[PDB]
Amino acid sequence: TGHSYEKYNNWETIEAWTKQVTSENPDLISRTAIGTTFLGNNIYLLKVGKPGPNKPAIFMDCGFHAREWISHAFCQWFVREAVLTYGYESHMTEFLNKLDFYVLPVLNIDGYIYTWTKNRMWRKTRSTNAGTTCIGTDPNRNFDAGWCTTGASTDPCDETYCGSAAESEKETKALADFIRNNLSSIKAYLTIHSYSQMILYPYSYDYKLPENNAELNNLAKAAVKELATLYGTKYTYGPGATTIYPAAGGSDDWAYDQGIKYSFTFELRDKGRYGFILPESQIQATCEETMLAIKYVTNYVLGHL
Ligand SMILES: N=C(N)Nc1ccc(Cl)c([C@@H](CS)C(=O)O)c1
Ligand SMILES: [Zn+2]
Repeated sequence: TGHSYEKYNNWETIEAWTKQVTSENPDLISRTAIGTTFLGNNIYLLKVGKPGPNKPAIFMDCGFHAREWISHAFCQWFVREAVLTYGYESHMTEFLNKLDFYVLPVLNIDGYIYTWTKNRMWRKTRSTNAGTTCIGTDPNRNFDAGWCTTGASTDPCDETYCGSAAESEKETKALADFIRNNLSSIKAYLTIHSYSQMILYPYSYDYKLPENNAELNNLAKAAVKELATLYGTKYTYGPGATTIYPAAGGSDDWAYDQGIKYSFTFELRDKGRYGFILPESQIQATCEETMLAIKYVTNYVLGHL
């Protein structure tokens, strides 16, 4: 149960960590719960930044999908990085002074616990579905963005099940609610996933392109270029629909349609050699290079407020 930044941590440890890291940095972090999961776990949210009046914000979540362990690891890495370098590294110092980072460590807590106890490859939530033994909804197919029109299954037995309705899951309803309640400050939305090594932006529910797609393409291009500087890791980027494939009900498209102009889905290491079972030996190299892209994007957004 002891926490480590170079190891995958179970929920009990991550929860204890959210409490301790907040206790150790009261001037930089405040913890809050934005909802409760289907099984009663608390969906924590860390507000990282120097407190001040009416600051803009960047929202970043991890752990949408249970099996994507590197995602959960990154949110934790990001927070230590933030508090450890504030006051010493100019860029991070300026970010924390000017804006707040809303870090959601693990969204799909129930599914994450399940990967630790019964099925390492679980993806969905763990809610029950009427008229069947099949469990869970794909949280990334449960948002009100062309809900369940494509790339999503209507069968609860499938891994991409869209749900009984948009925001049917307490997790996604809690996330949508928080965001809806803070639209005035949230300038960018970053949702962390694995694996594939990619940076995607809207849209996925449709082949139509976002108004600022050229700006988003330049941004994604610059960010993957910055990420490659550390270890040479190659990322690709583009609109979801054409780069990956059409998939409705994603949070990146939803957030964008709420007015959040900078919205990205990150696909972390690797390309498939280890896939979802990325070795703990790769946690630091992955989080470090990923830090470069996130910080690049943060500086861009700040310069365009
Ligand atoms: N709205 C979307 N479908 N966004 C989106 C973009 C790229 C990728 Cl890789 C995904 C994956 C993440 S596992 C997924 O949820 O299937 C979703
Ligand atoms: Zn995912």
